[PDB]
Amino acid sequence: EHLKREHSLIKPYQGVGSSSMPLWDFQGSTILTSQYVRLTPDERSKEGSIWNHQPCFLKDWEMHVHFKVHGTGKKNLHGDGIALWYTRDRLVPGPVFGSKDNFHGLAIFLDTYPNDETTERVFPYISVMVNNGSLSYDHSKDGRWTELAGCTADFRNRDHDTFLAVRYSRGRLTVMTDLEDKNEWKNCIDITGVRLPTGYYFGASAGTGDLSDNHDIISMKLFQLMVEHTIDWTKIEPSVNFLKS
Ligand SMILES: [Ca+2]
Ligand SMILES: [Cl-]
Ligand SMILES: [Cl-]
Ligand SMILES: [Cl-]
Ligand SMILES: [Cl-]
Ligand SMILES: [Cl-]
Ligand SMILES: [Cl-]
Repeated sequence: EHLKREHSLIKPYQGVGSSSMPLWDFQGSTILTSQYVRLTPDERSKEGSIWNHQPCFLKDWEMHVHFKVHGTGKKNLHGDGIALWYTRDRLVPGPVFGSKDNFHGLAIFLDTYPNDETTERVFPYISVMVNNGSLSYDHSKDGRWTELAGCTADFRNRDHDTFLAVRYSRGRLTVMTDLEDKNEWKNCIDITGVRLPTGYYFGASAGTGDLSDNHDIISMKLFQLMVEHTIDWTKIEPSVNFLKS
């Protein structure tokens, strides 16, 4: 296998009911059960996260997340969503799906609720953001101003398992979904020129406001990609290069 166990969360969770080294720190509203990590309960005004206990120095990787978002809210009344992170800092709660704003690195947002009254998107909506510390995620507008790419995605209250994959290698960032019980990865996002350093932390977070949902992480499995390279990679500033019009 090219599984990197130390950057993964897999049942039975390491160090849970044992003297073993835990591989994750659990923060905020997060609660830990034998069959899932629940970042937030279906309760209002919650912020919870899980952060890999050590930084990841892989240059080429692919993270598979088995998650579940589910709740009893009537009509459209649920929120806020989950964020997956590969960032400089860790463990700090905030308004960005339970984690700090003005972050450094990569976010993948699984946004369940249209905060934006004049949105032109259909929700839930998965998108990516790359940040150098300067940008704020505008939650009130579902991050309209800072979205690199995204896709609509039906992932709440499904009768079968839902998964997400995030692959990063040689500047190419690909997000794929498996939401329709097809045992297939469907493309959501595929962009190039994404610059990220090594030495950042994997984490996941969720938040709730006046609207809520259960936001569960079942597993996160990080794979090392065997990719050739021919620079101090820890000093790369998070950024994106853009093909000219
Ligand atoms: Ca939203
Ligand atoms: Cl684990
Ligand atoms: Cl509540
Ligand atoms: Cl924004
Ligand atoms: Cl929905
Ligand atoms: Cl379904
Ligand atoms: Cl899908």
